[PDB]
Order: sequence, then C-alpha cells, then structure tokens
Amino acid sequence: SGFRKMAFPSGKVEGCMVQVTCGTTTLNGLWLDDVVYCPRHVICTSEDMLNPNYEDLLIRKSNHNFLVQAGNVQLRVIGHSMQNCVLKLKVDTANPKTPKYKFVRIQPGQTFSVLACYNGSPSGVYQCAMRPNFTIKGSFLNGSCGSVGFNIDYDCVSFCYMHHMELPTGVHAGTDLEGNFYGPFVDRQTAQAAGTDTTITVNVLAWLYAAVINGDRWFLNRFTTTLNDFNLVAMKYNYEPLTQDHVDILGPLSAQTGIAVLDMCASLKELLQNGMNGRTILGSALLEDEFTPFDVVRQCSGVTF
Amino acid sequence: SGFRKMAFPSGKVEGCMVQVTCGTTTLNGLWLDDVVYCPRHVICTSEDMLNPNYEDLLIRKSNHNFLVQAGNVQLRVIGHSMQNCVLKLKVDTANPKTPKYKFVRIQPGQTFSVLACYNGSPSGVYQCAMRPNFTIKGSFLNGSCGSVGFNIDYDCVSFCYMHHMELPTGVHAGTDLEGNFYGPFVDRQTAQAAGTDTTITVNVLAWLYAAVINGDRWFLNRFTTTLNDFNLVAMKYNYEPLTQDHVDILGPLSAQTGIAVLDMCASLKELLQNGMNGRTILGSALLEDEFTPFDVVRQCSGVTF
Ligand SMILES: O=C(CN1Cc2ccc(Cl)cc2[C@H](C(=O)Nc2cncc3ccccc23)C1)Nc1cccc(N2CCOCC2)c1
Ligand SMILES: O=C(CN1Cc2ccc(Cl)cc2[C@H](C(=O)Nc2cncc3ccccc23)C1)Nc1cccc(N2CCOCC2)c1
Ligand SMILES: [Cl-]
Ligand code: NA
Repeated sequence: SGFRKMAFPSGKVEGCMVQVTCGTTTLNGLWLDDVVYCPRHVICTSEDMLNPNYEDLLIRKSNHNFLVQAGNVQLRVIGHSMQNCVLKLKVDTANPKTPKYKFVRIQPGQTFSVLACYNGSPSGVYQCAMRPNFTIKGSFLNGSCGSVGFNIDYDCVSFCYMHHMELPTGVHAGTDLEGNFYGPFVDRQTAQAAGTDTTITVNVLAWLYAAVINGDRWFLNRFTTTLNDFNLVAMKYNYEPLTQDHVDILGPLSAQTGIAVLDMCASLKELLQNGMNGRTILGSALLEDEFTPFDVVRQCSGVTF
Repeated sequence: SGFRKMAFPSGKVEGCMVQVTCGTTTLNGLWLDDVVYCPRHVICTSEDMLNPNYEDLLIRKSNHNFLVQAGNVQLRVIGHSMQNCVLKLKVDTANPKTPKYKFVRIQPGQTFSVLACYNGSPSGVYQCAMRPNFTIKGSFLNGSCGSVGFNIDYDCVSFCYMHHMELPTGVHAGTDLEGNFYGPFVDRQTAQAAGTDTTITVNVLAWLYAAVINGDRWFLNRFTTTLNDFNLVAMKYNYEPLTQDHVDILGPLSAQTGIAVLDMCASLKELLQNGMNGRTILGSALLEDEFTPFDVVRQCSGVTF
C-alpha cells in the first residue's frame, strides 16, 4: 500500500556524469562509451547568447579547448561534432561504467526521473513529466545544464531529456539526446515564453485508478459519459482532450478495478465541478497528473483493495 | 527555480542490495563489508509469525539454509547472529562496492531516502519523513522487506531505516540498522496500529520559506506572534509543538528572506484558521511537512555527492 512520486534508482546514470568546461563556462556532460554529450551552449559566452552562430563559434575550437573531468580524472578529447543543440565530444577512454542504454524521444504526459547535477556531481533525484506545453517543472539552479532525464524499465537506461535552460516563469526547457528541443524553444536568450499549460487528463484518470486500487472510492458516482461530452467539460477546466488512444491505454486499469473508463471520466467530471470538500485522494488535495497509466501499473499492487 | 520532493542519489546503496532467501521467505538484505543485514523475520513461516521465539527458531538454522544472491552470484554464509530485530549473516566475501558508511538512528520529523527493492533488485527511490507517530508513509508491496532508508553527508552514507512491515492503515514500520524499532511496534502478526499522527511544524515553516525563496508570497502578513501563543494554536490543529531549537534552526532561512520565524508563524496561524482560499503554495493545496530546514537549504543551494 501507499503511493509516492517514485524515481528510478539513479546509480546507472551517476556513473555517466562528468563536468565539461570551455573557457569560463562549466556544465554537465553524459559519458557513454567513448562520447561525452552536453548542451552546445557550453561554447557560448553570456554575450553570444542573444544570437549565437554555433557553427561559427565551434569552427574556432579545437579538441584541447574542451576540458572534461570524470571524478578526479581529466579525460582527453580526440574529436568533436555538433548534432542539433547537442555537442558530442569524442574521448580517448570508453566509460567502464556505461550501462545498457537507448536514446528515446518522449511525448507530452510521459514521466521520467531527473538526476540533478552540478560540476559533474549528482546532487538529487526526482520524478517529473513532460508538460503538454513541452516544458518541465523541474528544480534546477545555475550550473545544472547537461543534467539528464531517464527511465529504467528492465535494467536498460532510456535517456529522454538533457537540460538546457530556465524560462521566465521558472519552468525548464531541454532537448532529447539527439539535440532536438522539446517544444518551440531555441538555445538563445531571445524573448521566449512557455505556452498556457494544461492538465494531463489521461494521467489524472490513471491516478484515480491508483486510488481505487489502494482502497479509496469516495469520488465515484452512478453516472457515465460519452467521450465527446467529457472533452467538452474537460476543455473548460484547461484539461487536455482525452482521445480513444488514452481510453485504450486505460483498459488494463479498467479491467482490474471493474470501473469502465467512461465511468471514471464521469467521476473526474464531478470532481472538477465540486472539488474535494475537505477530502484527499492518495494524500493529495489536488488532482495529480504526473503519474502515467504505466507508472500506476508498475507501482501499484496487481490486487485491488 | 523549482522545488521538488528530491531524494539523494541512490547508487552507493544500490551496490549493497542483495536477496536473502530462507525456507519459503525471500526478502532484501544490505551487504556491507563481510556482513549481510536483513529483518530477523526471514527465518519465520506464516505460522511462526503469531508468537515467534527467534532464538529458538534461529538455533535450528545452519549457515547453508540462508541463500544470499548478489546479482547472479551466490554469496557463501559462514556465520549468523541476531542483534535486536536484525539478522546479521557473515559472508565469505567483503562487498567491493561498500561505501563509506555509518548506522544512525533518526528522530521524528527527520527525512531520508528509501530505495525500494524486490528480490535484491532496486526498483525505485523516494523521499519520506519519519512521522511523529514513528511510522513512514511509504510505498511498499510484499517482498519489499529489507529495503533501506538513508541520507548522504558529503561522501558518507548514513543508513537510518530498514523496512519490516505494513500496518492496517497502509503506513509502514521498521527499525534502525541496529534492529531497534522506530515506534511501539513488534515483528509479529498481532493486533498493532499506528497512533494518531501530527504535523511536523518546523518542516511546514521550512517549506513556507522555500515557497518565499521561489517567489510565492501571498500568505505573508504584517503580523507576528509569541512562541507561547503560536503553540496554543498549533496544538489545536494537531501540529507538533515548536521549540526554541526549531526557531534557532530556521535562523538562516529567516535571515535570507527577511521574515522572522515568529512572523512566518503568524502566517502559518492564519493559514490554519482560514485555509488557502483557492490558492496553492509550491503546487500544493495542503501544508507540506516532509521537507526539513536542511533539505530546503540544500535544494536551494545545489549541494553535490
Ligand atoms: O540568467 C540566466 C542565464 N542563462 C541564460 C540561458 C539562455 C539560453 C540557454 Cl539555452 C541557457 C541559458 C542558461 C540557463 O538558463 N541556465 C539555467 C538552467 N536551469 C536553471 C537555471 C536557474 C537559474 C539560472 C540559470 C539556470 C544561462 N538565466 C536565468 C533564467 C531564468 C531565471 C534566472 N534567474 C532570475 C534572476 O535571478 C537569477 C536567476 C536566470
Ligand atoms: O499479509 C500480511 C503478512 N505480513 C505479516 C507481517 C507481520 C509482522 C512483520 Cl514484522 C512483517 C509482516 C509482513 C509485512 O508486513 N510485509 C509487508 C511490508 N510492506 C508492505 C506490504 C504490503 C502487503 C503485504 C505485506 C507487506 C507480512 N500483512 C499485511 C500487510 C498489510 C495489509 C494486510 N491486509 C490483510 C487483510 O486484508 C487487507 C490487507 C496484511
Ligand atoms: Cl512517450
Ligand atoms: Na507575518
């Protein structure tokens, strides 16, 4: 019993964290096999950041201008290339701690663990979600650039995010491990803003199924809804539209608890209307949207209470 | 910016997790130097759980009855002894991954990271607090026994908790690494219940300082209070009494934000009497009490390990 915002164990990623330095800038890198991946903005000065020409800045660099430190060991850079907004530094030593891994690009609503790092040294681990507006609500200070997001389903590490910047509202933007930004963001100090964010409807539904599995049914009702009537109500509370894909994804949890997806949708509609009336669901007074259907099945018991 | 429930990086503890099997029971063990530590109830059958005489059950056992697996490697048990509710299995191989460590007993209100494990394999990491009633609101399924709690101080792992049981309300009970229970619990199948819990006042105050640091100030007011008047109000809402030690501990955060501790206490008093009025603090509609003053300072300064 219980339900916590749970992160994957971070050890396999801690053994990959390194510090990358170019002139006066220092940030984090990810060392996998003989390559160190880091944000390309490590080659920038604070002045360069308004309209940097990364191709022009990089062409002026040699291998020996990049200092890479792994623990108290200096690694030797023997090659460098840019792939989208990521710099790939070839090094003369393969990481003996390289886990089994993949690079995966995730979609909004997906969750992952973040290993926040400073100067190549891990400081903390937390769980988060790719918001519908492609930002992440992280906890990052200056020097955290290059910290990564990942999942570890079945001993293989799937890297999905590399941290690049903090937007004016305090939220964060980054790229996949191939350097493609999530969202309409660019790695420069031009005026950019997070779009209006919405609630991840399929995740709130998954979390309501987690509450039922853990024994809580107070929020259920005798009603059902059509998918279109549900979406008309949900859009009025800034909730993402629920698609037939989301309904199919919730199938296993519907079968486990005996509550049809559109029946749980009717419960969500009522909760949006009435609020919680001094009650909580899984220790929360708000409707939680950073647990996916897959996270609920991974964490919860296979036997409903 | 940002504030998340953050755990310590778990790698140094992952390298210590092993599987302990005796009879039909399989649980987790902690391998440090040449000893594997695990709950002494691993020697019990379901029948033995009502009134176990653990010395009498342990006498029947020989070293070869305990099967210890470290990954896909069998460890050889060469001795066994009991210390309070913890079984210590001497093995013929020192853990080459043993970190610098200490066994520490924590007090209620203190937080720690839990590395939840099944079959000696780490599955997740989360942050939690030792409740004033000596339970932890964890997330544990059957097979999680032997999972440990810890903090990291510089490079030293301080182990503070080993998981033993789940109470009828879904909360959890365990021991320090010397086998002493936190709370009035016993390792046997008998009628046991968590006592009435209270809110950790000093931690709510620390979290209100974290909210101010992150830009949220709607709850601040021009008023102050005495420690005496604050405790009279706090006891009315089942909040733990605030002592001069807690006030001294909040000194750094008071100086950083310019809000005296008794000024923040006046804010907390108004929140208890009026509620939040549709507003949230750090994304929460409840007053969060699982961040200590040290956790707030650490997260708002990027300390690494
Ligand atoms: O001033 C900068 C400089 N950055 C420009 C810039 C532009 C484009 C790209 Cl791709 C990267 C970056 C870097 C950047 O965002 N770095 C950071 C990453 N994650 C968290 C951070 C938390 C604080 C600071 C930096 C962070 C560097 N940024 C900044 C963004 C948002 C708020 C603030 N603060 C309000 C004023 O007090 C001080 C913190 C300062
Ligand atoms: O079945 C057992 C047996 N335990 C006896 C026992 C006695 C003393 C000691 Cl020191 C340890 C233990 C074990 C124990 O607590 N293990 C567990 C630890 N963490 C999470 C768990 C999650 C599920 C199950 C076990 C868990 C094993 N307990 C149990 C725990 C919680 C609810 C219930 N309920 C039954 C009645 O229906 C409604 C659920 C039954
Ligand atoms: Cl995805
Ligand atoms: Na005040």
